[PDB]
Amino acid sequence: AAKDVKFGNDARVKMLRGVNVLADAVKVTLGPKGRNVVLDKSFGAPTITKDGVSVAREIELEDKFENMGAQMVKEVASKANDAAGDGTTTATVLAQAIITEGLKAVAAGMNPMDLKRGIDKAVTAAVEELKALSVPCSDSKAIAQVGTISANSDETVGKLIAEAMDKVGKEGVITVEDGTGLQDELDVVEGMQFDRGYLSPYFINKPETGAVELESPFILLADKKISNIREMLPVLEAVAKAGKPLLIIAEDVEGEALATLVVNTMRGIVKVAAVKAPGFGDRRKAMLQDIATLTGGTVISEEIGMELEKATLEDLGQAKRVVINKDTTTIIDGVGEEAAIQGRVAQIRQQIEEATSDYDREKLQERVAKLAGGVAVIKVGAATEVEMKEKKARVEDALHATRAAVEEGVVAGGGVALIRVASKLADLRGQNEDQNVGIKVALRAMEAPLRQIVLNCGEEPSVVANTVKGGDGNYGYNAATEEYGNMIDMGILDPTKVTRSALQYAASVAGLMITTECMVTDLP
Amino acid sequence: AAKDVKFGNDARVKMLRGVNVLADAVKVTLGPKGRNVVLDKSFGAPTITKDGVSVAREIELEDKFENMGAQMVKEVASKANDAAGDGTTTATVLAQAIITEGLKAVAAGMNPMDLKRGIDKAVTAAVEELKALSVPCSDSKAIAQVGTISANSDETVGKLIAEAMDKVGKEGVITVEDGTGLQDELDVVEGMQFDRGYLSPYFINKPETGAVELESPFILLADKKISNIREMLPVLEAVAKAGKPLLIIAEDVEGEALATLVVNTMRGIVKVAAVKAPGFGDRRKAMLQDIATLTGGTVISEEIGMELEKATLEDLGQAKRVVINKDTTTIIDGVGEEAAIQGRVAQIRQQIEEATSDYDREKLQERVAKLAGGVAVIKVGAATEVEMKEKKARVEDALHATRAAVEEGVVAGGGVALIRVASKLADLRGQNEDQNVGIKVALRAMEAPLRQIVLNCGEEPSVVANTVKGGDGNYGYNAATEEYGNMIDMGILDPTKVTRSALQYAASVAGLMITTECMVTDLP
Amino acid sequence: AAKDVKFGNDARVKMLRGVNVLADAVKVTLGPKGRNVVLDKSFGAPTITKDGVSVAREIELEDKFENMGAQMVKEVASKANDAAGDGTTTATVLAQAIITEGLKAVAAGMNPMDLKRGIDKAVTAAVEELKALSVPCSDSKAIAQVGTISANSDETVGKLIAEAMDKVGKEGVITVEDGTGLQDELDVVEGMQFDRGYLSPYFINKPETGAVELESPFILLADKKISNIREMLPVLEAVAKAGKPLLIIAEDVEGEALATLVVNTMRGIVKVAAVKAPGFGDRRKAMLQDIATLTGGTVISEEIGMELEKATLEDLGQAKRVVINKDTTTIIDGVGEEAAIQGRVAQIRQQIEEATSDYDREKLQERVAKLAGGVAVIKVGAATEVEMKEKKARVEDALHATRAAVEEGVVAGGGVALIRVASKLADLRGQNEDQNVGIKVALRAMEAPLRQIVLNCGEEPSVVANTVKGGDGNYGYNAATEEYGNMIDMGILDPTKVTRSALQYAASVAGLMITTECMVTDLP
Ligand SMILES: Nc1ncnc2c1ncn2[C@@H]1O[C@H](COP(=O)(O)OP(=O)(O)OP(=O)(O)O)[C@@H](O)[C@H]1O
Ligand SMILES: Nc1ncnc2c1ncn2[C@@H]1O[C@H](COP(=O)(O)OP(=O)(O)OP(=O)(O)O)[C@@H](O)[C@H]1O
Ligand SMILES: Nc1ncnc2c1ncn2[C@@H]1O[C@H](COP(=O)(O)OP(=O)(O)OP(=O)(O)O)[C@@H](O)[C@H]1O
Ligand SMILES: [K+]
Ligand SMILES: [K+]
Ligand SMILES: [K+]
Ligand SMILES: [Mg+2]
Ligand SMILES: [Mg+2]
Ligand SMILES: [Mg+2]
Repeated sequence: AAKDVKFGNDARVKMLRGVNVLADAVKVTLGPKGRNVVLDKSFGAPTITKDGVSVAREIELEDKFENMGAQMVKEVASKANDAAGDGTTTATVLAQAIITEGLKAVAAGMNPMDLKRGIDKAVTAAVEELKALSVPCSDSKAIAQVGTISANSDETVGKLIAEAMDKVGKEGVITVEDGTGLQDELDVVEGMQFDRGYLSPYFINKPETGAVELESPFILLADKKISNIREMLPVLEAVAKAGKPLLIIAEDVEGEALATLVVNTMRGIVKVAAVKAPGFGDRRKAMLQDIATLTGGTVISEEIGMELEKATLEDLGQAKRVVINKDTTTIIDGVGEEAAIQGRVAQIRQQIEEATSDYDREKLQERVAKLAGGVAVIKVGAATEVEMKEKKARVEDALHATRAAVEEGVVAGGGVALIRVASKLADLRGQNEDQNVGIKVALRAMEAPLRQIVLNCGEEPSVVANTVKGGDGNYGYNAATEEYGNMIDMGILDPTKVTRSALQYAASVAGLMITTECMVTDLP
Repeated sequence: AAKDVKFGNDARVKMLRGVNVLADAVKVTLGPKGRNVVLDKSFGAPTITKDGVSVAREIELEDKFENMGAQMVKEVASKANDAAGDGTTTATVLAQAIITEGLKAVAAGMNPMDLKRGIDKAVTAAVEELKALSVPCSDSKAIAQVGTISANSDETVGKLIAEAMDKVGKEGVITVEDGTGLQDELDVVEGMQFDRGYLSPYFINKPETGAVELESPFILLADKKISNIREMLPVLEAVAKAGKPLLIIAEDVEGEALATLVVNTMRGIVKVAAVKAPGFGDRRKAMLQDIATLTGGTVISEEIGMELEKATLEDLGQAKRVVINKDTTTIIDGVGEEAAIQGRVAQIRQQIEEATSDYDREKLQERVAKLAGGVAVIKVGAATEVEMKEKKARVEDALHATRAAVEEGVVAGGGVALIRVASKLADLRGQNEDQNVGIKVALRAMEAPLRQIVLNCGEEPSVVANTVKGGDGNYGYNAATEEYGNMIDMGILDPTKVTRSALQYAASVAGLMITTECMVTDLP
Repeated sequence: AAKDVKFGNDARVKMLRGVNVLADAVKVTLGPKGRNVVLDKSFGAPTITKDGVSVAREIELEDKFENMGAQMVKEVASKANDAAGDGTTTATVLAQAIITEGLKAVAAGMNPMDLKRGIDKAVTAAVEELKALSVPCSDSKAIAQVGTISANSDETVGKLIAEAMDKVGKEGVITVEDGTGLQDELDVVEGMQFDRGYLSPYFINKPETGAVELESPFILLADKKISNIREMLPVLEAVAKAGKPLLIIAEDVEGEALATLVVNTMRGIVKVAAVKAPGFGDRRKAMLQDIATLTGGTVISEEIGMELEKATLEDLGQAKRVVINKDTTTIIDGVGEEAAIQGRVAQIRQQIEEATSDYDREKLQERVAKLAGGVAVIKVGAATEVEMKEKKARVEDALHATRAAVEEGVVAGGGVALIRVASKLADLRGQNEDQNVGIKVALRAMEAPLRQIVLNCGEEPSVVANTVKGGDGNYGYNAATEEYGNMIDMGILDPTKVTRSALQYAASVAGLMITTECMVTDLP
């Protein structure tokens, strides 16, 4: 279609105005005294959120050039959310400050490319300084503090996330889901448990609980669908001779084979239960091999070479306990070699490193959590769905922040880390004066998060920023209590990964944005 | 016509928005780093001004409630200009700050009447504290500093005004008018000189200069129009017998009498000049009596009792020198009793105290300046008419500020005096908590002038305000040099009358404005 | 009415856009290769002009803020036209360059007041440097060159103006009026000649020419209206006894006195002519006294003291020749004392110095030209009225430029003088860096006239400006021939007053304009 074209100051002013609209919508949420934003939904009730990425995503402007600026700056929050799952508001505030100061420098006649180069150099040095300033976050107290800060000073969320991390260890997988009550609950499942119930309700050994309970049972892992009993007959004879129970994880058991297994279960000759193999094609075999390694057994398939008829007792896996319910099956203390389990876990880790998808890598992380460590589910407790959504967003932010803190350490919160980093970079210089001004605007923008936090408290950002800059180390401003002190001591910890990602993404987008001389958009 | 009626928060928000429009237009001019405002004129070129009263006068808003707020707050600048001729921008900034904080308090549910009472109490205490803090401004250096500060750091204007004040003394009258050259000129006329030229060009004793020059002449003061020579004949005979020149200040000389005076002037029998009596009905007699007192003579009139025929040499006044030009007549060193001159000056001062009009009181002040002291005219030098208007406005501001400083003393400039006064009133309390909040909002608004001055410099108002508050006495912030120091030492002096008037008028208007619950205006 | 208020960058951009509209309309006329502008007239034919003041006056913009900028910058051209009668386009180009560079500096964050101070300091130093660089323009060749350059390389206009200046001398008065033919004519009248014809056609001594010619006649100067012959009778008897002719310059001769003068003229007893006294009340007496001084006579009036009855031959004036036509009367070689004539001329010069009106001062300048020197009229020759208007404007520009060159000297034309002055001011510095930038923008704007002259030629302004700057002295660029050389040698002379006035007025308006932060205008 026909295009509206704007140049120089007018285009830059409109882009800055759109950026300011989005950033003003987002910055009101920053900090302990940050407020909430209501986002209208065409289908459903409005959403109340403190997450700056949601606010940024909902922002779209009528003016095409202002909307261009808003959409360009929305990428900062989107990338911060995709990478660190937190710091999106800080990223947006940083991007807005960089854009404002860089456009001021451009209006002063300096070369925008050199300003962008100076910003990039300052941010690279800043990332190095943040890495130097980061301290490890390994104790449960620090993890709880990080979760509490990320959950908007919600101590319960931080304590729950720290407890979940302790229960599931380093290799465990933690997810957040909706709850039914008003209180947040933590459900931790250890060892292996897959969402595959019994193939027949008649298998239930314990009627009062409706769950098959097998003590020290054999494990028959079949990678092929089973419909007849001829293939499985010798295994059943061997199991009955042994006298121990049997659990058959198969692709599908149905028809005559299921029926005769049921009759044999009541007749007491063999206490046998059958469950479906978890997963689907090209992934079900992986879980079957994982269960075989955990239980010290072997998978029966056409591709591997042997058939179910020739399966023996040594072929079958071994486990201390097995519990089957209507939906899930749990194998407790599988009798398998620890070295093989560790090797398979390392192989899955290597595939995760080779993985290029978030969903896939999460699936193999869950597989690792089943093989070693545990799986935790945090059920968010709330009275209404709007409160559920807000609290779940905060809990997800806290979970992401705790993971980032465990991975890359922690720094002083409340924008103090960026203050200290910018103070450490006062002597940084570029190739020319324009690059020096770019470095200076990056350093000044590094103070924007603390200033916005203070402004959201109703205090004077300049006075508090000067007081924090006059301090050293982890000295800073507790905005919740409006008091100065050591941010590590008061538990205001920011994940180093979150701060670094916010700075990097804001810098990239804003440095590209300050170099713009012409905008081309659709005519109104 | 039909009326739009608004209540409570909506009306107050619209009023505050209009106030903010006017105050934002006006505050950009505040301080040494204040900028200029262009005001469009329907007939003529646009006017560039730094005077906040002009900007406030030009402001009128489309929205009727916003316009109501703007018009109400315009009264602050108008009253400051009418009273002190300076501080209108400071008055407007103070009024805006009081309105903003008082509306914040009203939105918090406190009684607006009690807030207004607290504001009034705080401002009364503030005026008392300003009176206590004021130091006399009598030396020429302090007067020049006040004029320089009021003229936007124009040292030449301050020095010129100090020189004019020194030349014309305490009782002299100084006016400002347009000039012809590019430089500001000072024209000081001492003793008595009235804008009445000779009644005939033939009276000129000195053709090379075109001015009658009479050395030790007699003075004939006639309060009646003269057309014949019979009434004036014996006076002419006595003057010719004496041999000294004669100057006739009359209501009007014309016809035969003027002709025979002309012939006698060339014939050398009597060197006589005739001029019109300055002023008009009920005021010309006053100037005639003033000249009679100065020259030790008597006025001839029908009402007093004697006629011109019976006038003698003792009736005539005496002066050392008389110079008549085409437009003005000057009497130098009139031979009159000093005690009578002082008594007449005191009588005119008493009438000035009894006077209730600015134009009238200025007229008798000019009469006093003719009788004693001098009259100074400052011709503003500029290249163009727009520059002439701007510089003349600045020079008028400096003249008003110097007069106010002479009258009521000086305090630290740059909003420092209000800072110190507000600090001295921290313990002030009202009858109830709402009055205490009113006192607090008045004290906080007292910091608005310094904060706006700093903001106009591009610096951080909060940091500089805190630094100034941490100081004591005349410690403050030179915004021109952006350095801290003693404002009296650096010559940043504010007239105490100007600061007090700004505070009082802002307080009155803003305290009345924060009490408004309903607005009634015309429908759009 | 309701007001539209704009702030900062938006207001400044609109003001600059309006300034650019006016300056783009005006700059196309600059220089020898400047084109013409057509200005529409509501009543009458369109006007084709090269004068930048006319173009600036006709400019008015729909957008109120753009119109504000245009009206403000129009003052530069108006003031240059009022002061020097030339250089209005140069003044406008200078003002536009200063505004553009100063707004660039303001957008860079420097203090506009300090930029204005730096501009003013640079322009004061520039005026001093122009005074130093100026050389006197006294020879007829230089005057003709100045007139030719000012008349857009019209050699005939320059030669005619030089001839008029030579004929009327220093004290003569030159005016420009419409002609009847296609060629420019010069009519020079020496001695005294006033536009007052004979009071009766019967006075004509020479019927073939219709003009009274009196050889060595007496001069009777009467300041009163004459209607009877009794008052004038003894003068007539004395004149008839002497036998020489008589010319009566009177307020009015009519009725019986005129009739008997007519009869006596034909009867040959006395060859007498009567003319009306030139001028009106309070000015006719001045011309009568001038004629009396020139002819060595005395004016008869009631105020002076003597009557027409007592007038004698010695009272009457004397002249060598008198020529009366239907409209004008000329007195050739009046027999009067040279010292008295010089004294009266000096007195009129003193009144001119005391005069404060252009029309009045021109009237007394014409009186001086009648008393001493001569009066020249340049009748502009053109085929049509549009060509007449254009050529008359050019001739008026040339006359003003020649007067300015005679008064204050000449400098190198084509913007070279401003180039050299700016080069001489490279070391000039202000109090702070912002004042230094103001000085720099003034110096850069000093190159705008030459650059615009070159651009109007279709050449590269930057290359030619660099070449001229690389030269020294009067080296520069002849744009008419597009060749480099000595501008004085090629006759491209600019009056120093014109260049200085253009720079000063442009500087004042533009320095005030760059300090503007807010504009208030009427809503659309
Ligand atoms: N009590 C506190 N005192 C000072 N700063 C605090 C306090 N609590 C949290 N902060 C700071 O507030 C910031 C976190 O604010 P917030 O969670 O609103 O935004 P975010 O992390 O940038 O983004 P998101 O909207 O994605 O959660 C961090 O810089 C953190 O250090
Ligand atoms: N160099 C300076 N440093 C600090 N403050 C200064 C300086 N020069 C002037 N001021 C302050 O600026 C104020 C005067 O500013 P300005 O003249 O713009 O406004 P005003 O007096 O309120 O009103 P008006 O518009 O009627 O002149 C005073 O408070 C004065 O003390
Ligand atoms: N042949 C030439 N070569 C170079 N410069 C020239 C030449 N002739 C004239 N100029 C220059 O052109 C300028 C005069 O141009 P112009 O008459 O169009 O404008 P102006 O004097 O600024 O204003 P106005 O419109 O009032 O006449 C002067 O600077 C003069 O020196
Ligand atoms: K947030
Ligand atoms: K002001
Ligand atoms: K021109
Ligand atoms: Mg967060
Ligand atoms: Mg002032
Ligand atoms: Mg010209």
